[PDB]
Amino acid sequence: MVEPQHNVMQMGGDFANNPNAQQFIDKMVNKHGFDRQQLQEILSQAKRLDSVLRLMDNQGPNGAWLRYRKKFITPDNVQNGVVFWNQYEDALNRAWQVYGVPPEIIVGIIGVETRWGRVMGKTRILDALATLSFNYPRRAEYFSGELETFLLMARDEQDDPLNLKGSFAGAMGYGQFMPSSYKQYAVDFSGDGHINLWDPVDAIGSVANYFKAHGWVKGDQVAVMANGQAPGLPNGFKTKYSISQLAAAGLTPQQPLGNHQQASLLRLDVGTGYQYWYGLPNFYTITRYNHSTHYAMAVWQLGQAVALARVQ
Ligand code: NA
Repeated sequence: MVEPQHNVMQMGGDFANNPNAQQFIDKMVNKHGFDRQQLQEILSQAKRLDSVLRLMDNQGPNGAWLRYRKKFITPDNVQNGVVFWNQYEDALNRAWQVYGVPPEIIVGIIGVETRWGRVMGKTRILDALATLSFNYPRRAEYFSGELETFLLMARDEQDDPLNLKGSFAGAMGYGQFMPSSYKQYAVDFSGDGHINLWDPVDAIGSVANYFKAHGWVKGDQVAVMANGQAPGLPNGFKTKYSISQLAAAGLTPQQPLGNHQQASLLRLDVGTGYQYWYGLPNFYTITRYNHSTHYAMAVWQLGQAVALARVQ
């Protein structure tokens, strides 16, 4: 009947003679009460993916922003965005009321991440995380933490860990949440008692909670386009200047900045030249989802484009 298999101490597969995998199993057993043989059975099926390793290693004016923008802001995407917003309008409104994060932002994030559930990833999360945890020294500690959390997530949401698919880095569902984001920020927004990253309502609430947790200020401006050029100052989402310094550099805001006394200097390559912007706190909050000026601007503008297409 019950097969303890205490003597089955050597698992097979791609991670068979991997010390990192052995240490990881020990940690799960010691810290979380996992069973060594059960975990060995799961990991013996995990695959070491060369592609996952290659991709993690891989990471004017010439119209740079224009090229990035058109990857996301197209008639098909805007139209699908309108369909998603209308379909989940109650959840979006509820997220706005509870977290202070507007529908255009949530719709923009989910659109850029997975085209509203159409492209959620084809790689088994277990394979990606095991590969990065056991055969990638550079970020092994980070990924081992993600694998630990993933296995705990599967246990708690009662998922077979081998059945879940996602990105080459282990990101999941509509919002491409990493396991650590599920742990710290995902919420049961549907009200069914579970937190399902593949449930659009749970994903909407989870993205909203992630935003509020990272400082989203309800009703505050994201960024304000500037008139003028500031070629002498370094730019990017990580920069920080007083409004006074930006003025001395030749900039004026197109919309009043209210009480904001500092801003990042964003510069978008529009082909014919450069378009400068005053980046406000909420813009930086968007970059907390993906550290990129282009990403945050695409998320924001896609959401704006969808909001406008809904009005028509
Ligand atoms: Na739920």
